[PDB]
Amino acid sequence: VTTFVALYDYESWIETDLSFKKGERLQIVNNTEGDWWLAHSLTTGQTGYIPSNYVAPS
Repeated sequence: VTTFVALYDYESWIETDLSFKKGERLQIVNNTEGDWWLAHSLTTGQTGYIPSNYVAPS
């Protein structure tokens, strides 16, 4: 539906976060409410929380 792209690298020490590379495609699992979103990587297949301000619709 709506695909998002990472705007910056994100590496987290919280293992339930999704870490990702600038340019990687991600998707939202729930909705766009909140500053932290449950997300899924379209490249690694992993699911985890991400900061909303690190991604944009592509």
